Amino acid sequence: TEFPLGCSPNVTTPKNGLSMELYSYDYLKSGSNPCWDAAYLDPNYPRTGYKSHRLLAKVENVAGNINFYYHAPMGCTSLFDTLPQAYNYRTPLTMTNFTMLLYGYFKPKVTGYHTFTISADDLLFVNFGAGNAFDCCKRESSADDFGNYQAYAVWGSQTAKDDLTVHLDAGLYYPIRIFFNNRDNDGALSLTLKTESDPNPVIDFSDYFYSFDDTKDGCPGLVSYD
Ligand SMILES: CC(=O)N[C@@H]1[C@@H](O[C@@H]2O[C@H](CO)[C@H](O)[C@H](O)[C@H]2O)[C@@H](O)[C@@H](CO)O[C@H]1O
Ligand SMILES: [Ca+2]
Repeated sequence: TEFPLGCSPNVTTPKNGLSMELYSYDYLKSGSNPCWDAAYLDPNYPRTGYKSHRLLAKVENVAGNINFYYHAPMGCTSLFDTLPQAYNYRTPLTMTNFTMLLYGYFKPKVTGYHTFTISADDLLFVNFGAGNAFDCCKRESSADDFGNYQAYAVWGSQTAKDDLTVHLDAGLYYPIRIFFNNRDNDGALSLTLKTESDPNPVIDFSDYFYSFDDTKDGCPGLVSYD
């Protein structure tokens, strides 16, 4: 989907940042082999499965540089540390093993081709565009209905990095859904953006992430090129 669908909320003053939900990702019993839970690889773990784990927090206004690398002191051990400031979540959590979901809308600054590059330990699955992530101003009623991943990265597999090159209009807000998991040990998340004119990758998404309330009618995009 080189031409993803965007949305036109036409809201007075849009809310900055994405929404985030954190969930437990416990280790297997302390004599299991391997030590980590393999659920994160089940096809429905990112859709239904994470809901069977403990909710840690629902957070709003996630904006900034969301990238991090966490070096675990040791493996097969649940250890506590903190996320970067952009996450709006200040208390220590199990950085060695956890599940994290982000959702909202991406707003381009400049119309044209955008390349989002991702890499992750252990997993990062990205949906992008109306329908694919969720429907315009109808997130709640389409929350679990996301399509094929527009990018996906799994540590240790023959696709440990991925990118997505899409033509975007600055006039639209694009549904986005980012699902992360760390199963054990080190954790890492990299999202960068490359546009055709700007020389270097963008890593600070402060001005690009937004949240909008759902509306009865929805808010389909009012820019189209057919
Ligand atoms: C493959 C494997 O299990 N490696 C062990 C380490 O755990 C993995 O580490 C990688 C990072 O290199 C990654 O984060 C993955 O999610 C982890 O499961 C770790 O357990 C280490 C113990 O000191 O030993 C490796 O065998
Ligand atoms: Ca890991």
